[PDB]
Amino acid sequence: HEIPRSQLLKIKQYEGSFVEWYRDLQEDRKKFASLLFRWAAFGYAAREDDGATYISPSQALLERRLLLGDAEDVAIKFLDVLFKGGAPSSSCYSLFYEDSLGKQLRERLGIKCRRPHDAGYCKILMEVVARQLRSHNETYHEYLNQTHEMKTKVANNLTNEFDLVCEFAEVLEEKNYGLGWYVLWQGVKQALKEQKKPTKIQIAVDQLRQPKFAGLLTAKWRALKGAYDTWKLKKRLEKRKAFPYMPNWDNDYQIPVGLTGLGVFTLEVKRTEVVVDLKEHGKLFCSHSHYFGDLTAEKHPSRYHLKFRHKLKLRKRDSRVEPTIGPWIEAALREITIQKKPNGVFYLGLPYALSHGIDNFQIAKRFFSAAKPDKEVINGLPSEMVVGAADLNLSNIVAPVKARIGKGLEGPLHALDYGYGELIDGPKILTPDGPRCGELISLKRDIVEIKSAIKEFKACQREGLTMSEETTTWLSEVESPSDSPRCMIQSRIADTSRRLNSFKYQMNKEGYQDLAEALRLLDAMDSYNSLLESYQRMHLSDTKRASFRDLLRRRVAHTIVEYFDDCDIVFFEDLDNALVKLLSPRTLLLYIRQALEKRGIGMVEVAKDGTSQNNPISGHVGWRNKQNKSEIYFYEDKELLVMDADEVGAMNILCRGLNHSVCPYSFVTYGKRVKRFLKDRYGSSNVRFLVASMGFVTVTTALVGKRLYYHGGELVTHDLHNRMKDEIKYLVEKEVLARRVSLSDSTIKSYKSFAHV
RNA sequence: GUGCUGGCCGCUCUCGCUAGAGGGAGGUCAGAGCACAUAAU
Ligand SMILES: [Mg+2]
Repeated sequence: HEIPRSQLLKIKQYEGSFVEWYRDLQEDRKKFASLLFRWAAFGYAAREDDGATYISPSQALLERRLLLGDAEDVAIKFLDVLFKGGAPSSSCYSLFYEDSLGKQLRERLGIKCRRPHDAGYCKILMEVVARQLRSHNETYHEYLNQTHEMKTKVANNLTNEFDLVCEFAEVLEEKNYGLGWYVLWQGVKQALKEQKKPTKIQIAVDQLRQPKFAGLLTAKWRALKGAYDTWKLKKRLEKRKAFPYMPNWDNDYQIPVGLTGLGVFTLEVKRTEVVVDLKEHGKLFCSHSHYFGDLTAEKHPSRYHLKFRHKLKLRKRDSRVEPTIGPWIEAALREITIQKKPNGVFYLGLPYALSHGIDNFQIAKRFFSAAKPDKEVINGLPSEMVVGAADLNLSNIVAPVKARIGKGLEGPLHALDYGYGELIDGPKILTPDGPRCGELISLKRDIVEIKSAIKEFKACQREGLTMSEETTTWLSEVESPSDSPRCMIQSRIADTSRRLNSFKYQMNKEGYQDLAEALRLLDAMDSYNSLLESYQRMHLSDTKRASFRDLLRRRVAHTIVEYFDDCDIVFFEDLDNALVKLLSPRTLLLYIRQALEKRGIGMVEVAKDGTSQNNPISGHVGWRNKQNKSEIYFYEDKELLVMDADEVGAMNILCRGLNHSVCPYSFVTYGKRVKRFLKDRYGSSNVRFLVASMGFVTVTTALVGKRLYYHGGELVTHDLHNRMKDEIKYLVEKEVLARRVSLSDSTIKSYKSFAHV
C-alpha cells in the first residue's frame, strides 16, 4: 500500500565530468537499443512514407537469422528474461560491464560500450535499454490485440443493409459528398416524403429514390445505425497501418540513478538550492519547486524521507489572491531521474511513493466487486462504513450521494451480506452549471453546420447545381466582403474564430473556475479543429488542445475527491454518455482512480444497465421524459410519480453497488451475476423459462433468445415492458397530476431497486 | 519547477479571387488562478 508518483526539478548548474557522462550514456543507449530491438522479431511500418509499407514478422525473422546466425536461441532467452524482468534480471547487467546470459554473447558478437570499465555506467545503460524496450513491447501487443478484435467485430456483422450502405457510400464518393450518419438518417427520413422546395440535403434524397435503395427504406432504426457503424469501422480498419512504428532513437531518454548499487547520490536541501552530489561525475544545483514546498529530506539506510507540501504558484508579482498551503505529505524516495528535454534544459525527477491504509482498497477490491466474497472477507469486514456514489454528466457534472452503513444497524437501505444503512448527505447536485454553458453550445452547433455546408458545397459545384435557399439564407446573416457561395463560408469561419478566442481569453483570466463550463469550451474547440481540417481539403478531394483536456480531466478528478474526503468507498458506473466520449472512456476513470487513491479511498465500478429507468423505492420500470431530460416518471398503485433524473441515477448506482450488481435488468434466454440471481431469487440456476398469463414469466424447473426483464420482483417479456412504458407515457400525455417524491426523506421504509433478496 | 491565455506587428507557405480565409517560425505589449504521475503514444 505504497502508491507511485513523480515530479521534476530543473537543473541550474553542473560540475565535474557530468556532460561527458550523460552524452556517453545517451549515445550508447541509441546505438544498442537498435541492435537489441532488431534481435526481437517485431513488425513495424516504415516511417519514410507515413507507414505506406511495412516489414512483416516473417521478413523480420529472416533478417534476424541473417544477423545473429548461430546465436538465435541464446539471444531469445536473454531477451525473454529481459522483457520479463524482476530479480533475475537485476543481476544481469553483464551486457556491457567487462567484469549471466548477456556475458557469453559478448564473446560471440564482440559488443563493447564507451566505458566498459564503469559498473555504474553499464548498470544505468542496461536499465535505460530495458525500460525503453519494455515501454514498446506492451504497446505492440495491445496494438495487435486491438486490430484483431476490431476486425473480428466487422467479420461478425454482415447483412444486406451493410452491403447496400457500402454501395450508397461508393455512390456518394463518386458524387463527391462523403457519407455521414446525419445525412444517412435525414435522407432516409425525407425519402419517405416527396420534397417541395430544395432542402439542406438534396443530392442524397434524390439519389435515394431509385429502386436499388429500396432495402434501406424498409430497414429498422436499429439495423441502419448498425450498418453505418460497421461501415465507418471498416473504413478505419482499412485506413489503419498494419504494425506499430519502431521507436524514435535520436531523442533522449530519462536516466535513472538511485541508491541500490546503480550509483551514488546524496540529497541535502538547503535554504536557496537543492544539491545532488554524485561521487565522481560532479554535483547538480537545482532550484526549489512549489510542488515540493518546504522540502526536507533525511538520509536512511536504503531510502530518503521527504516531507513537503503543495503550494500555489503565483507567478504574478502583484498577486491578488491569498496564498494557501496544502496538508503535509510524508513520502519515501528511492531513485532520481535525469533527462535533457529537446529545448536543451536538464531536469531532475523525484519518484516518491506514498503510504496509505490497504484496508479500504482490499475492501473495494474483493468484496464490492465480487458476487462471491469468501467467508473470511465477511468475517474481516468492519462494523461501520461511509460510502458514496456519483453520476457524471455534461450537465450537473457530479450528482453525489452519501450514506452510512453497518452490520447491527437499521435503515431504509440494504447492503448485500453486510446489513442496512441510511443517508448522511441526501441526493443532490454538487454544483449547478455556470451561466456560460448555454452560450458554448450555440458555437459548436454553428461549427458543425458550417462543416455540413462545405460538404454540400463540394458536391453541388461538382454537379453544377444550385445551392438550396436554406444554406444560402443561413450563411447570409453574417457580414461578408462579397456574396459568393464560397466567400460567405470563410466570412463565418472568421466569426467563429473570434468568438472562441474571446471565450478562451476570458475563461483563462479566471483560472477556469467552473468545470462544466470549461467542458463545453473543450467541445467547441474539438469541433472547430475538424471544421478547419475539412476546410483545407476543398480542392484535395497540436498539443495545446490535448493539454487543456488533460487539465480538465485532472480538475474533474480533484472535484470528486474533495467531496468524498471522509468517505471510504465510492461507486461509479462502468463506462467501458456525451461526456465520457469528450474526455476519454479509459483515461477519465484512470484519473479519478488516481485522485481517490491519493487519499486512501477505494473505487468500485458497477454495471451501467438500467440505472436511469427504475424506481429506487418500488423497483418498477419508469419512462424518462424525452421532452425534459431532467425528469423521470413512474406509475405505482394507480398514481403517477415524478423524480429527479440525476438523483435517481445516483441512488441506482448506490443500490447496484450495495448489491454487487447481481440483480440484472435484462438478459437473453448468463454469467456469474445472473447465475447467483437465479440461485437466490428462484430455486436454482439451470432452469428453463416459460411464458404465462399476459406478458408475465413463470420459472419452471419454452422460449430461447428472448428479452426477460426484472420489474417489481417478477420477470416480464419484452412486449409487456413496452406495454408498461406505454401505460406511463399515455398517462403523462393526458396531463395526469404526478407527485414529487424525494429520495432523502427519512420516512422511507426500504429501497427495493436492484434488490432480489 | 511543468502545463493551459489571448491582442498587435512584419516575414514565409497552401488553396480561392464578384473575396480573402487558414498554417508555420519570430518580435512586442498585456493576462495570470488552480491542477500535477512521469515516460512514451
Ligand atoms: Mg445518470
